[PDB]
Amino acid sequence: RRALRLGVNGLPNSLEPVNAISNVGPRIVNQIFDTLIARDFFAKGAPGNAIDLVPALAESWERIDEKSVRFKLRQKVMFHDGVELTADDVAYTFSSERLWGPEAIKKIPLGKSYSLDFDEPVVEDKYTVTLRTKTPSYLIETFVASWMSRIVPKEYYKKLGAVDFGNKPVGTGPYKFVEFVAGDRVVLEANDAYWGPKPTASKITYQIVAEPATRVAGLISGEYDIITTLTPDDIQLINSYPDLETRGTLIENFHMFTFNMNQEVFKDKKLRRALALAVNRPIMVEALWKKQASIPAGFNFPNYGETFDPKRKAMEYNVEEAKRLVKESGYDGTPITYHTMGNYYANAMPALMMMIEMWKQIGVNVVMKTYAPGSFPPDNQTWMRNWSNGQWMTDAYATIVPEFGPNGQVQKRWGWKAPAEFNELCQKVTVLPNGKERFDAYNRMRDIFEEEAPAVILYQPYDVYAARKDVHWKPVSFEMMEFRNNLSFG
Ligand SMILES: CC(C)OP(=O)(O)O[C@@H]1[C@@H](O)[C@@H](O)CO[C@H]1O
Repeated sequence: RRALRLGVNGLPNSLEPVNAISNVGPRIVNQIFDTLIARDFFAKGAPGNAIDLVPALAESWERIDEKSVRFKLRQKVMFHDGVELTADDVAYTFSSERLWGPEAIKKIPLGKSYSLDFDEPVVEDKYTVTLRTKTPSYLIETFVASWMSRIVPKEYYKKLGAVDFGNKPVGTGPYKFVEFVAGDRVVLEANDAYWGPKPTASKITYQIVAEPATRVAGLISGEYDIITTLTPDDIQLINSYPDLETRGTLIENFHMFTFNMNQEVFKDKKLRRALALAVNRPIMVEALWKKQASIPAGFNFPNYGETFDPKRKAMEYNVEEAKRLVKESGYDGTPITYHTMGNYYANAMPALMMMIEMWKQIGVNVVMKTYAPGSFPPDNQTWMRNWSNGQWMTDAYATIVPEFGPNGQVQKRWGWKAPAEFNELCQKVTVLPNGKERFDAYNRMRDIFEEEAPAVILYQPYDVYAARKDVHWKPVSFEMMEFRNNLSFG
């Protein structure tokens, strides 16, 4: 077997699966760990976008009532160190101690904010575990299939603690941990004791190449088998090589810009709305995305299933209203900083360049401020910044409620004073089953989100990868890389 060489845009701060939730972490943690339920993106000849949920660590499951799901676990599944996976490891993964409890905030900072209203799991036997919520939740199944639910070994994790575990991870996944050199690489090796489809690569290296041009030239040399986070502008050149090709897809993620609402200038919605209303998304999608990216009609995505609104109108573009809103606001022409980690996000810097020009035209002077990976400045030194949200549920709950909800980081850390109505509907949607009331509540939340502008949705990026033709791997409609039955050589 060949050793897989990946030229990536970035690396996560940790390999602890919840702390690895980013654009850069899932592509690694998906190799080290498994979930109870997994998604088959390639079901029924789909091009890496199938919504099909299949058994993984749980061979079967059954919803008992409105707040509990019993899982029958796959037997004799071994962790990388030889310890057998039991219901105890599953219970610990979803425990108050490790995940959603008050003390857990020091280990997994976003654990509670991203979790459901969990109640302590129930271990029925060695291979039977019931996951439960304190209040009704029809989201247990989707949460279990998500990036929040990768199963950790209880004894090893507790022995090391969350911080040391994130630097020496042990999972059940197809690839085991070899090395993690921060700001350089993550090396993994084949787990030949894997319960599922056998690893096809002997080794996997995720090498940071922050500059996309250095990344492209890296594949042409070729120092890499696959390179990530490209732009549709890189397409024609890579494809001009007979042994190289681009591989891309629209992913279940949106790019955005957001605000530090603790800053005087961003406390009121006026300037935030003015900046939102001047964003010309169709020109950005032509100039930088060559029609490949997509513009959602608000905080509304097809993956939401029953909570997606297909009748919803597009987000407003109104330069004249934006101009008036700048005039009415307290803003005085003082340069506003916009923080970006270079091109961590595809087209981050070219996108900002276009917006600075759009904003200059409405009377807002915006300045780019670059920061190195891991060198993000203190919160009060930042005003505007770019971000992305992976839509991780087959439901509208994620990410409006975990990110923008009353217990979320946009309101708590970033100072968004959300209207009472918004927070009230967030509570109803978490608890209500699907229906007219729930559908309408999500639509009213979407209306408040656009009126308030705590963040401004830009587009669903078209995720562009490039690879050696002799490396057979197909992208998935999510911000991760899948190698299970989706990696071979020659
Ligand atoms: C830099 C990082 C933490 O942000 P990123 O856009 O890579 O990851 C987000 C994550 O913060 C969370 O909002 C869920 O979606 C991810 O894309």
